[PDB]
Amino acid sequence: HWGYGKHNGPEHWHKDFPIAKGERQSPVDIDTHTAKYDPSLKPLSVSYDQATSLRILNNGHAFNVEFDDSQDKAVLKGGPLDGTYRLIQFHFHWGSLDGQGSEHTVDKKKYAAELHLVHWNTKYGDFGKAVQQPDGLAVLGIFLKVGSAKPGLQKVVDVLDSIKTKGKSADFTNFDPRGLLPESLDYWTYPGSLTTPPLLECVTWIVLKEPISVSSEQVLKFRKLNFNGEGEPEELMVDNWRPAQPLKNRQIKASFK
Ligand SMILES: COc1ccc(N(C(=O)CCl)[C@H](C(=O)NCCc2ccc(S(N)(=O)=O)cc2)c2cccs2)cc1Cl
Ligand SMILES: [Zn+2]
Repeated sequence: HWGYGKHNGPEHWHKDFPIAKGERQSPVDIDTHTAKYDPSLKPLSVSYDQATSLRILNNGHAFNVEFDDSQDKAVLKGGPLDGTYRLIQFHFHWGSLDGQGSEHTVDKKKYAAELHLVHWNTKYGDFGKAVQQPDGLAVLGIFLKVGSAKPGLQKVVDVLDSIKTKGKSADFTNFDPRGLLPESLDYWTYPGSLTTPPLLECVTWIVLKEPISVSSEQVLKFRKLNFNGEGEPEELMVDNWRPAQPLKNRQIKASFK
């Protein structure tokens, strides 16, 4: 099955998922001198005060922090979006070394990691229906650079020992995702895809300009996770990122001058 190795990594995915070579694939390079300020973009609304986290799961690719999405409790609205998008999960992509790990790049710069807060359009009723629509998902992407610790990340770091291997989960209640955001909500936006199989072209991407800082100790703990199951040979969960895909007939819009 698919992964990030030499034998099952991003250059192989097109054989099982031919949309890998499609017209609106993600991630992409954000060329800051080509992206155009769009004064018609509305302010982004991130409403996470009633977020109900549930669980954290090692899925063999990354780890997901899952939320209750049965009501409008943590939602993303405004910006380029029409309607209301419910938070279902967040996860990260990261590298083996601090000079790689992000999926999006900025003027070809790679960040140490990238956080994806995944939301689905409530007009489609559930997540499985939303991924079949061109406007089904909105993913908020936040870059991570290594520097000072991110206090709001530490509860995540401290449970990773308990979900080391594929298929392990742990209770993860009362986690506040607001602690993962930078100060500014300035962003770039473009139409794209899931960055993993099944690579469906269902995402409005919203990528924040301001990175968050995390500590060397925090990212080191990400890199101690395993892709393998318990009782299988250890393979460190590192370099779980897809590289930049062709932009094709797409415009990246900036929310800021
Ligand atoms: C609250 O209820 C839940 C929350 C999550 C789940 N899911 C899980 O896999 C369990 Cl963690 C999945 C899930 O989160 N799949 C992710 C597919 C995806 C790939 C890539 C990207 S990227 N890199 O941002 O482009 C985003 C999204 C699913 C959601 C619905 C059915 S299966 C399940 C429940 Cl019912
Ligand atoms: Zn992702």
